[PDB]
Amino acid sequence: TRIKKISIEGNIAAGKSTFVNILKQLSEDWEVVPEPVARWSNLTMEQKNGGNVLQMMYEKPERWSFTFQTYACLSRIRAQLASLNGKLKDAEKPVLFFERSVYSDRYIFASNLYESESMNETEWTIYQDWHDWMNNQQSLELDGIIYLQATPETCLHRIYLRGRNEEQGIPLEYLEKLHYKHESWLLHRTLKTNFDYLQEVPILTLDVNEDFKDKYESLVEKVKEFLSTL
Amino acid sequence: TRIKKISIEGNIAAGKSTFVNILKQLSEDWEVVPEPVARWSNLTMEQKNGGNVLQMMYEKPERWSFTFQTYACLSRIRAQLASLNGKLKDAEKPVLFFERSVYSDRYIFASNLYESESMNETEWTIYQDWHDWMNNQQSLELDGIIYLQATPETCLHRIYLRGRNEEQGIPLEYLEKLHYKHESWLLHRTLKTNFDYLQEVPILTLDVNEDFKDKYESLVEKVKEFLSTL
Ligand SMILES: CCCN(c1nc(-c2nccc(N)n2)cs1)c1cc(-c2ccc(CCN3CCN(C)CC3)cc2)ccc1C
Ligand SMILES: CCCN(c1nc(-c2nccc(N)n2)cs1)c1cc(-c2ccc(CCN3CCN(C)CC3)cc2)ccc1C
Ligand SMILES: O=c1ccn([C@@H]2O[C@H](COP(=O)(O)OP(=O)(O)O)[C@@H](O)[C@H]2O)c(=O)[nH]1
Ligand SMILES: O=c1ccn([C@@H]2O[C@H](COP(=O)(O)OP(=O)(O)O)[C@@H](O)[C@H]2O)c(=O)[nH]1
Ligand code: NA
Ligand code: NA
Repeated sequence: TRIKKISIEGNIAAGKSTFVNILKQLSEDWEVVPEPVARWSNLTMEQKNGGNVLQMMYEKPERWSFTFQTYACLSRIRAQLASLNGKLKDAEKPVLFFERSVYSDRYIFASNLYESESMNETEWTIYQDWHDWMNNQQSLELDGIIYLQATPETCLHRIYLRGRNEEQGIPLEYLEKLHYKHESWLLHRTLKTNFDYLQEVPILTLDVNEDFKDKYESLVEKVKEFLSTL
Repeated sequence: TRIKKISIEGNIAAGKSTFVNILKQLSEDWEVVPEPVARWSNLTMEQKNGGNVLQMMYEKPERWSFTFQTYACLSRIRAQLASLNGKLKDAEKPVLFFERSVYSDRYIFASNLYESESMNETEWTIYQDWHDWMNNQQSLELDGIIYLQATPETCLHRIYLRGRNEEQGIPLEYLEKLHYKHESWLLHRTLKTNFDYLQEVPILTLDVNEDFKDKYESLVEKVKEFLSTL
């Protein structure tokens, strides 16, 4: 049929990869596009570039933020378009779940890096110009967003559970800032973007503070109800 | 009709902008796309970004080369596509002359900046990946290339004639390196690219060592003969 495109949004270690890997197993009509940055954070040219860029980012964010953000967003568009053109062609009710979106790339991450002075004004204006044009040159437009809403403290604890060495230094204050941006964008809907259609996109907010790995049936029921409304 | 796409290639100050501004005046069926970098080197957001990036490049090329090259190539694709979709719709024999191409961006300039250590391997691999994908995601494929072939010494003298303050320090050695790349790509056809069709694209080589501003009729005759073969 026509593939429904749903973005899964949320803070670092809210449980997006966990949730998407749950969903993919529940229907042959359901496919997922993992976030390139998540895959880099685990042989391919993108993975080699991504692992180098991430390591350089941790060392010197004010040098590498523009390069990282442009490659993360390119990598995501390529991966989303490949799934959209590759998969679900025999499906009766096709749904593609994106682990985050080109909108979180710009309005959460790249925006935060500009706000932290890791990009200068020229880098940030080049990035927005690049993004505005790269997304118009639509096929990836979202039918819905699922917001996995967790407290900064939950996400800090989940960084600890996941155990990536590079992340154990990330402080609660950073997660608080990303949390505020997600709340402004997806709960209050106060954050202005350059994609008018986003103000009209339905949003499902799921509280994921309680562990769901062995107990996700209520969350998935909410997803199936939300999907039926689209 | 179908618009013929012709790239004008050549070293710094070979006379490309001069030649393109001559051609545009000779036919209502002929239009030109000036190089964004050339326009930055003279109020628009691109011009402000471009003027900042160029100035930063002269100060610290090993910091800004990746950012510059990505924005120069994006800016060119946008400008070429805008002309291709905007212009020549009532023309009987439409021709769009590009001041350089996405191929000179990568195989002349970005390649030289990698060779000079102004981009590291990751920057250069990200750039080529970005380029390979950004050009496939064809509408800008060239029908022909016109190579304005000038000696490094001619180009050094023409930098002097043009008088841009920032360029008066550019040394003959740099122009010699760019000259060699153009000769390898467009005369010897030894330079390998990732665009198979380029090996088959017709090339017209014009010697522009002699001043042509008041005496260009033989050059244009060669252009009209070349166009009739396409
Ligand atoms: C898991 C997070 C990875 N991540 C990013 N991830 C992204 C992204 N992810 C997915 C899609 C996308 N488009 N971007 C951007 S940055 C990331 C974050 C940092 C970083 C930035 C700031 C702080 C604050 C520390 N200071 C603040 C001053 N205080 C006085 C002391 C404490 C700490 C660490 C560094 C490197 C990377 C790589
Ligand atoms: C008119 C040229 C502008 N240009 C470029 N233009 C481009 C481009 N143009 C058009 C499309 C495109 N994609 N790229 C790339 S760099 C440019 C060139 C330089 C530059 C690089 C190297 C040297 C060598 C000097 N040293 C070498 C060591 N020796 C011991 C002493 C002498 C001197 C100057 C700096 C900034 C810019 C901006
Ligand atoms: O209900 C949950 C959700 C996540 N996690 C753990 O929290 C960490 C972060 O989850 P994930 O990678 O899914 O977070 P994302 O960054 O993808 O949002 C991982 O170690 C998960 O196994 C958990 O224990 N219970
Ligand atoms: O036959 C010519 C061609 C060019 N020029 C001058 O050479 C300089 C560089 O020309 P242009 O800007 O066209 O070079 P491009 O960088 O565009 O190849 C300018 O001052 C031109 O006016 C000239 O005097 N005679
Ligand atoms: Na599935
Ligand atoms: Na004309």
